Amino acid sequence: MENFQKVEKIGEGTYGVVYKARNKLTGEVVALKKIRLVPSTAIREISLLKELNHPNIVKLLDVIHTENKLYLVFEFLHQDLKKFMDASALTGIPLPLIKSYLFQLLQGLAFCHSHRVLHRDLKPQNLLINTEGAIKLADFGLARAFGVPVRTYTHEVVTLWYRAPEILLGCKYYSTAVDIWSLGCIFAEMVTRRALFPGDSEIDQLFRIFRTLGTPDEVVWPGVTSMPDYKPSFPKWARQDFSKVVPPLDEDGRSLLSQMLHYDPNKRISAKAALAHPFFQDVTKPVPHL
Ligand SMILES: NS(=O)(=O)c1ccc(Nc2nc(OCC3CCCCC3)c3nc[nH]c3n2)cc1
Repeated sequence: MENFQKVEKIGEGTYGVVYKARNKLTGEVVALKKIRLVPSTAIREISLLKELNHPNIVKLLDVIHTENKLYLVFEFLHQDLKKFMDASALTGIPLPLIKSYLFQLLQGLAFCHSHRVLHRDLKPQNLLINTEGAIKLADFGLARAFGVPVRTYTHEVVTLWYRAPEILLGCKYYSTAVDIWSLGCIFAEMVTRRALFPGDSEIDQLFRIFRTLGTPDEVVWPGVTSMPDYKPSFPKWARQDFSKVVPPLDEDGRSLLSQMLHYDPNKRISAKAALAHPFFQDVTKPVPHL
């Protein structure tokens, strides 16, 4: 990484620092991830990402491995969904844009998911935007690759806000639907301008889900009561109408979000099926101002 000149700290990820950086030889502008430990499977895992190429997936440019330290070099985008959400909070993000972004992330998930790759940690901060109206997923596949801790190397708390219930209930094996749950929460959040489930511990996170969606049981979620962290003592909350959860959203939109938020990971709509949902009948791609 003597072939890069650091330009600035873009932020602390799970895995370490991400820098905006400039290739001193090639002139190219990049994001550089330092990864904190390296280990064999991780290198093989990274190296499959190199080939997982999609317009809605931030490109993995190169993997550099020297002096036992690890660096990931990605295409660079100029803004993330959060700063855009902040920027645009007085009036909210126009619904046509919300729809465009949802549709492109869905296209993204459909791609990775059909190759078996999960994100496992989607959030406004890894959703990245550009001036041409594109939105792209960042850090695909890095969770299986490295692991996830509680505190980042900088003991910033990793957020729970987008985590799927089956994860919090301790299922050791999850599928792609965990990303659908996350994207669902991010959708609601775009629509309303406030995180759907801002939990600040695992039980607070689980109990906020429960309060909005009803405490899961064997009727809505076969098999639920016998998952590791399920306690028959959970307070027994009633399910709220979605007209109340995401008010301004129209029917096709409340209908999609619903199926992305199904309790049973098995019944949860896949990316592929979401893409075909009536909500996208009128989908376009506007340019965000920026
Ligand atoms: N706050 S912000 O709007 O000022 C802004 C944000 C991100 C970027 N650019 C950018 N950022 C990344 O990681 C940001 C990421 C670090 C790890 C966890 C989530 C946050 C990238 N990873 C690949 N490519 C990347 N490109 C430009 C401006």
